[PDB]
Amino acid sequence: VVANYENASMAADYIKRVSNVLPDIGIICGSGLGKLIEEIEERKVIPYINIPNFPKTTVAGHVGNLVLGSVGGRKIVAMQGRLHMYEGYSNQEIALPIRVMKLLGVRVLLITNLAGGINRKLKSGDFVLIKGHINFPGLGLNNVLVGPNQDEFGPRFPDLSNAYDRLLQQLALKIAQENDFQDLVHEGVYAFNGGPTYESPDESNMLLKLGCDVVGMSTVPEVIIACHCGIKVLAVSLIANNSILDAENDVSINHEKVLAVAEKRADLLQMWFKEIITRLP
Amino acid sequence: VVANYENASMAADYIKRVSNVLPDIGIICGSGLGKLIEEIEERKVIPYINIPNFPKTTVAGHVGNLVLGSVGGRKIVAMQGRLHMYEGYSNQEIALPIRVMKLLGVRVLLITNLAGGINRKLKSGDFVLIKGHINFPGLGLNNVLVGPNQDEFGPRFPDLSNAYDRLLQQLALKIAQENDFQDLVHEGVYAFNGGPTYESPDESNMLLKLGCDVVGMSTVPEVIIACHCGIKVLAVSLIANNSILDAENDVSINHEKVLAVAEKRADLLQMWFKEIITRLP
Amino acid sequence: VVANYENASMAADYIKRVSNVLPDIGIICGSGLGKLIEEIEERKVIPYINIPNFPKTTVAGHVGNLVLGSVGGRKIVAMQGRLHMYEGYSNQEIALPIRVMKLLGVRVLLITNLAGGINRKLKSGDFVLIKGHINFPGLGLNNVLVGPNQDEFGPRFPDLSNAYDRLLQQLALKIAQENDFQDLVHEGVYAFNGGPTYESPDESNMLLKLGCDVVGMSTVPEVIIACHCGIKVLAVSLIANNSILDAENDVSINHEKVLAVAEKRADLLQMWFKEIITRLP
Ligand SMILES: N#Cc1c(F)cccc1NCCc1ccccn1
Ligand SMILES: N#Cc1c(F)cccc1NCCc1ccccn1
Ligand SMILES: N#Cc1c(F)cccc1NCCc1ccccn1
Repeated sequence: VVANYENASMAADYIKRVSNVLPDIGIICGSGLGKLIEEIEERKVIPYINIPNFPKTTVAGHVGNLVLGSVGGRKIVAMQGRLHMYEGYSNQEIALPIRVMKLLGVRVLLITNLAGGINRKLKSGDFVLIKGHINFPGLGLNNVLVGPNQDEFGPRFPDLSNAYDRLLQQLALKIAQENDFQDLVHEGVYAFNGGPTYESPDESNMLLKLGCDVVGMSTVPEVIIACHCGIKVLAVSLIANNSILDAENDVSINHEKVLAVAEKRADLLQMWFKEIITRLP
Repeated sequence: VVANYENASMAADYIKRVSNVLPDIGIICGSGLGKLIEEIEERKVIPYINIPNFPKTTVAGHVGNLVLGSVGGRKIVAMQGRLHMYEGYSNQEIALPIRVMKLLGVRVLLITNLAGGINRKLKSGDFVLIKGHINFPGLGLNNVLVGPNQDEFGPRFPDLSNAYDRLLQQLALKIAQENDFQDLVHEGVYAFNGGPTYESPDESNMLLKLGCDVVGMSTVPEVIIACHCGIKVLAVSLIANNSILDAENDVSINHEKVLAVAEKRADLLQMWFKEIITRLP
Repeated sequence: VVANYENASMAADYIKRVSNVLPDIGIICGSGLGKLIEEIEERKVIPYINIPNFPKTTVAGHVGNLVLGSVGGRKIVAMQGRLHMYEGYSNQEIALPIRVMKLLGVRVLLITNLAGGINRKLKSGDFVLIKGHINFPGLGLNNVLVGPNQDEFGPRFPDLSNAYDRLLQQLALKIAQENDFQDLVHEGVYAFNGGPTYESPDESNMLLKLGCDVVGMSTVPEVIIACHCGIKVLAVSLIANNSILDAENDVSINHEKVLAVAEKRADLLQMWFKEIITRLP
């Protein structure tokens, strides 16, 4: 199924009938970082498998729902169970849910992820406001927009200079200052490692030379689809570890250690993003 | 359809019957840079859609013709409507038209493109003679030659050391000196960004570190197919902007600004390439 | 055919019945470096085409056998005719033979390849013990593990920090010292160029900046599948040429020159690896 205007419209039609919610904010949460979705008020849970033209996700399994409702007086739509390109989903399968968000009315997309730290200033448990990216799949002919252009959503050749909204970064930092956790909050450049292997120690060292501050396996495909169709983005990484220090000390990593860091910061991130949603212009 | 010997031959058979032209020069022109094709003498226009085994191009639409005739006393064949890998064409679809050129008799291929400037010496409106390249798709398992080798055209493992002919670069510079526009003409290394998004500001900064002078979304796939089968290449970029200056000043870009630069230099480029064709050994 | 548990088991069943050999060492040899396979004792030769669920290799042609038997008192299984991703094989086709090795009992995989030298200390005819890698296809969304995870073999997110066993590197160097050819043996970082074109002179210069010591078109896909499923690896490159010196002097390369270097070192490499096999703990 192509992520075109007709097919995105059929999915939006079904959602509108079932939920009665008209959202203007969308959220996509990282692994272990989705507790906010369980606190949406007057919520409606829609399994992907029920929605016309949504991508098939039964080979990977696990949760896959769209959740609509209210947070802080604001109408939102959330993806519960994010789609990652290392699972083998096509460009069209990744893009269709973001384009349905656009047709539903979404004007701002908030995204979190887990990432490895490259910059020597970053420690486990820190947050990084993403201000730009290095897209190795895009340079290498695996950009999420390779294929015919869907003209109703955006232009053939997008400019990504302003993909990460500066005012949303400033609001996020302001709220961290108000609650006295600004000492945890950095800004930086995100490198997209297609995955699913963690980057190797020699790859981490290369990324340090090339000006990257953090590395992860998500987020950039969704940012590009959002920017193409005029949706503003805030993206925040939670740092699991410092890859460069771990290479110097020959320390390993595994998904369990990553999820332990997510549990340690889950409740603070939930409170932060509730306030960002409440305060969005 | 595979870009093999049998299928390229069937296309060449059809073309030979309809045109009666035996070309020894091929040309592929960048966007907004194709006016020379409309001045080919005693010309024959063949829609791709009419030619056996040519790739299907109706999803993208717009012009798609092969044009044969004479320039400066020389027999040429032109692609009007270039095929780009960011549109989703396969390796086989890109390679088949170049291999038909080879079977028709082409010994020299001339190519222009629009590109972003990285080297601090480059300004909007400058020309760069391409002397080498950095092929991010090729390093990343999206090289145009991935697949079985077509032995009748070339070897399994090509050497690209001499893909950009030195004597053709010297002729191009000589003719610019004769007409007193050598102040516009540089040489440099071309980075292939698969596209279709312009490279991000942090990607431009990375490319400066890695020794790239210009960046674009075309040309390298065709150069590799030509080099594989023994066709000599001259490739020239027209610089739309300096990506590094625009990042320092937070200036945006869009396809309209690119095409305005092409219109500004179209007539000079047409005159330059007519003389290069006339003067080729 | 997916490289899953059921399909790998059917292939292992067939092999077990025909060979009666239970191997605990696997070997994959580079081009022109396979003479050891012809000296396996009490050997059994099984054409890939006869084995259930093995990948189809008739478009490329040439030899394709699994060979089982004894070396130095140890039970081994060899791939005669390696599968390379530049030929167009899928992730699933590359992974299935390594996963059959795992089900047969393989605990250690030994690999050789031919490679270009980047580090200024490397000369034609030198050996490099691989201690880490830079995987441009993996960064760029062409990692061999993209797709659903096969949980019976390994985890969704592997750590490659220890993919190249340190004790096996130390054994290999010890045996070179015993036979007084340690002056030929270096260690270094391997860059994976997807291929099939040799990397360009400007790509070689980029790789020098990024900390790479050698460059080649194989090995990293097999290493990742082995590490995922708990098989220890030793990988050794034979250096064909120094790419940086050849760029400074405008010297070309071709597959014939590569194979001449392999013939020059074939007999020494055969003797080295026989002793490594004999001495493995
Ligand atoms: N890519 C990525 C990534 C990620 F997506 C989430 C968390 C950490 C990541 N890299 C860590 C690299 C590393 C490898 C081995 C030991 C220590 N560190
Ligand atoms: N890739 C490519 C490219 C091209 F193919 C043609 C013309 C310009 C290109 N990059 C410009 C990068 C850039 C982004 C945002 C603002 C200014 N500059
Ligand atoms: N990639 C790779 C590679 C290889 F797989 C085996 C042997 C040599 C390799 N590069 C040599 C680069 C080069 C290009 C032109 C002239 C001299 N040198």
